[PDB]
Amino acid sequence: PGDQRFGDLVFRQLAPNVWQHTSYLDMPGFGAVASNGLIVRDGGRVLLVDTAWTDDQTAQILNWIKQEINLPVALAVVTHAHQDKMGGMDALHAAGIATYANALSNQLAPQEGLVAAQHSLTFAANGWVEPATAPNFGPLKVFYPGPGHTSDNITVGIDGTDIAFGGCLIKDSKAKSLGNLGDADTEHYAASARAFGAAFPKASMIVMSHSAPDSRAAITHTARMADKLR
Ligand SMILES: [Zn+2]
Ligand SMILES: [Zn+2]
Repeated sequence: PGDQRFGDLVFRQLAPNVWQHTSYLDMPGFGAVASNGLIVRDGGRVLLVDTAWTDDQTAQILNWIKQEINLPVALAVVTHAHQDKMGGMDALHAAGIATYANALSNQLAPQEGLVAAQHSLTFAANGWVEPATAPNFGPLKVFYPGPGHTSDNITVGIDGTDIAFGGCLIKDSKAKSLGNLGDADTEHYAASARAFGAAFPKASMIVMSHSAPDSRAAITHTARMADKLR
C-alpha cells in the first residue's frame, strides 16, 4: 500500500512530513533483507534517520529527496553500528551532511568496518539525549532505551506525529524471531523494549528496521519474546 519505487529502493509516506525508506541486501540462507529508516521534513530542511545498507543506496535516498522534496538534508542520525544503519555514511559525508550517533556507536564503528558519525550523542539516566549534544534536531526526540538489539541502539520519536521509530530493537506484532541477536544484550532486552514504549506512550504507529509499520502491539510482542531470552 502506497509504496513508491525509486531505483532499487522503496519509499512510503507515513505522515504529511514523514516517509519510510527501504533498501535491500542479499544474505546467505536468507535472501534479500529489507532495512527501513526515515525521512522527515522539518520546515525548510530534511532530517534523515539511518542510512541504507550501502553508499550507493544511500546516494539514491538523497536523489529521491532531491526529486520529491528538494530541500537540504540538514543532518542524519544513525541508530547503531551495524551495516543496515551506518553502511552509507561516506555518501552522507560526501554530500556535506552532518552526522550524529550514540558515542558508543562511534567507538565501535571502525572495528565493525563502518565509518563513524561526525558527532557523538550522549544520554541522561532517564534515557533522553542530552539536548546540547543534539543541536537542531527539530522534532526528532532521541531516546536510549537501554541495551537490547545492541549495546548502542537508540530510538527516535517525531514531535507533531503519532510515530515512534524502534530501529532494530522492535519487531512487528507477528514477528517469528528477534532477528540477529549476535550483538544483543539478552538480559536487558525486554526492559529496553518496554522503556521504548514508555518513552513514546502516545505513539500509535511504531516504525521498525525490519518490518512494516505496526501498532503498539509490536512493542508488547517484542518485549514478550525478549522475556524468553533472560
Ligand atoms: Zn543491528
Ligand atoms: Zn538490523
